[PDB]
Amino acid sequence: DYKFWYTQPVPKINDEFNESVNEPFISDNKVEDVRKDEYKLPPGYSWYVCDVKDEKDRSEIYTLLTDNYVEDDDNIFRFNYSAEFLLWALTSPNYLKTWHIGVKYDASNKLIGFISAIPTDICIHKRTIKMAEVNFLCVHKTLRSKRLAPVLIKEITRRINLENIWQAIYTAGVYLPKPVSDARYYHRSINVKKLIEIGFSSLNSRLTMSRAIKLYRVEDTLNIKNMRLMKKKDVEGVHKLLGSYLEQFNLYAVFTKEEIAHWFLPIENVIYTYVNEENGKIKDMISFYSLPSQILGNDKYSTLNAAYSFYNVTTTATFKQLMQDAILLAKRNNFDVFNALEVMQNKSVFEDLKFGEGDGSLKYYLYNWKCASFAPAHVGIVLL
Ligand SMILES: CCCCCCCCCCCCCC(=O)SCCNC(=O)CCNC(=O)[C@H](O)C(C)(C)COP(=O)(O)OP(=O)(O)OC[C@H]1O[C@@H](n2cnc3c(N)ncnc32)[C@H](O)[C@@H]1OP(=O)(O)O
Ligand SMILES: Cc1nn(C)c(C)c1CCOc1cc(F)ccc1-c1ccc2n[nH]c(CN(C)C)c2c1
Ligand SMILES: [Cl-]
Ligand SMILES: [Mg+2]
Repeated sequence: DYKFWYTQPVPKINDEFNESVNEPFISDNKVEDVRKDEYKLPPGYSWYVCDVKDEKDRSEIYTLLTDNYVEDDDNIFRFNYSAEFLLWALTSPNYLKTWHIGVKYDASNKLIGFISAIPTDICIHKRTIKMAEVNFLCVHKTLRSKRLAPVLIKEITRRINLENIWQAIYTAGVYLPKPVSDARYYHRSINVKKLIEIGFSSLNSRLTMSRAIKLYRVEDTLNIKNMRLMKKKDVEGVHKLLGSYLEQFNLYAVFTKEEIAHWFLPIENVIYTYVNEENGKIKDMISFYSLPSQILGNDKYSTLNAAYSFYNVTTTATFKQLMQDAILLAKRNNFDVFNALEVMQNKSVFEDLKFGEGDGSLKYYLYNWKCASFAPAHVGIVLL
């Protein structure tokens, strides 16, 4: 029924717009009219403004997500974003602390719910709009299906609207009204044996354990020999290479130089960016972020270490050669699996690089924006 979502400025399930339509559902909004009162929570619960730069507040959000965030549909895995990752994801340029919103249970003083947004310029069908990127919506497992999530959504919407921002971008694995695009994810095994042992990958009469290990073996030599960790000096070149590449897509962030520095400069166990510099110019880049999943109820292993493809651009090799190098660099950094969506040019390399199709898809959404939907090869953004 989508009783909440149908009250919002998003498409109805049967809405379909042609390419001539690219505009808000509701225009001419006024900051002066935005509600100044916080949304009401159930008795015994309070809003809390989280300071993600404070280790202890950050640790509280970490605990909440570690125990209560996204699981696969089979409840095999739960994402385990690290505390340092959450710091990086939430403190990008021009972030607002007041868009990092917790809910505590007053009697215990414990965080039981969270939602966040960061500001970003988003180009949708060639029009650039200031938007909020919404992420990390979480309600404690003990409080599910009590209609807390709409309260968190309405509260962050209000706080974003105070900043004269009337559009947002968000992704989720669940189907809601109504995706602008839908991208399946794919997985390239690196540590075959571990993936077999936790039930992620499978063997058969033909594909024995030794044969599976041989199938996924990689040569420890880069196609692009000088591919190296990104440094501060490379910010301008990455901004140029990536900024120009992303313009071909129907949906992408318009990164400033400060944003390139934030989103790409390497942080161990968070974000890995490699570049190929020729003549002091950056001609190729690979990036992937670290997102482990807790393995629920495996005796031997507690964590699946997974690298997630982020942004990859080549001008001196084929895309297949570049992504082969990305897999090698993820292997060199101890990742068990390399995960990618069928966005950008990714799908074209999946068969040849031995990726397997996963069990689901990630849906991309816009809030308060009507436009034509499109195939995921036309998506040029990755949300964390
Ligand atoms: C201009 C600025 C605008 C800013 C805002 C832009 C919009 C941002 C939107 C948020 C983007 C988040 C991006 C991410 O972080 S995606 C990751 C979301 N997090 C998880 O999956 C973590 C594990 N699950 C949970 O913590 C809870 O199940 C959550 C909190 C997800 C729902 O709690 P609960 O299960 O206890 O349910 P309820 O009774 O309170 O609420 C039921 C209502 O909630 C709607 N629902 C359920 N899941 C989602 C979902 N993932 N996006 C949007 N809506 C969702 C659902 O359709 C129903 O509405 P309707 O079907 O009756 O209509
Ligand atoms: C492994 C694994 N562990 N878990 C917990 C899942 C869902 C998987 C399957 C692989 O999932 C993926 C694989 C990819 F290559 C890319 C994305 C996902 C994925 C799926 C569902 C999600 N819901 N919320 C987010 C977070 N963010 C984008 C809003 C999700 C991210
Ligand atoms: Cl209301
Ligand atoms: Mg609830």
